[PDB]
Amino acid sequence: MQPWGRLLRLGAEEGEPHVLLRKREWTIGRRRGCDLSFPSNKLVSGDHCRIVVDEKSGQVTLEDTSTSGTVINKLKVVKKQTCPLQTGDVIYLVYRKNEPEHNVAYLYESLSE
Amino acid sequence: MQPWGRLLRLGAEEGEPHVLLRKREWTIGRRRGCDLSFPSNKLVSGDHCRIVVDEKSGQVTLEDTSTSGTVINKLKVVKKQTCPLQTGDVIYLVYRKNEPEHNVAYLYESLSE
Repeated sequence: MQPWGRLLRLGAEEGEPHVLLRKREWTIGRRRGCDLSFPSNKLVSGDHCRIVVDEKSGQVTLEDTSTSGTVINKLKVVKKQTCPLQTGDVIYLVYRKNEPEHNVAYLYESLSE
Repeated sequence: MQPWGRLLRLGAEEGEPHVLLRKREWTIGRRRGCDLSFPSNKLVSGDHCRIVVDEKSGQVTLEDTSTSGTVINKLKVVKKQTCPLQTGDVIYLVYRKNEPEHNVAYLYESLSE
């Protein structure tokens, strides 16, 4: 299969090693048989999560199979629907991928927790 | 009602003005009657989105009622379920609010689009 994605350790430069995702079901965990494992990290489950690519649509999905869970930083597009808000979130009333100068954004913070 | 939240323009210091959310249904748009309006911005709908607070549970929600839509930066916790992935997302295998030194994270990037 041809390379559909990759992982880079947060904060790494370009001259740093990256992880090539060349399968359909990439496993991550503490166990030895995982494609990406961390044998000495107890905060990571034996089978923590897997990243899968849809053969036809090309949609990539992550499935958590752990005790703790997995956290993802996303840029959710809300169109004519609902979405929960949480302290620390940032709301973009205007978001232009090609004209970032036009971005209009506000950080949301709760006055409780 | 007592202040449940607030908005701060992205990048502002602490000495900058913020928006106090003291209602139940805060409206944002281009129209004049919106609680927060941008009369001269054509990339913003007359009634773009509203932020609402659940009286009992305290859950805050944003509802988009626009032509374009609204973008939100979130930190989604995935536990024993599914979640779509997209270029630019960051995956935290380990995420400790109090011990950030233990964070284990990887930036995900697609090799297509």
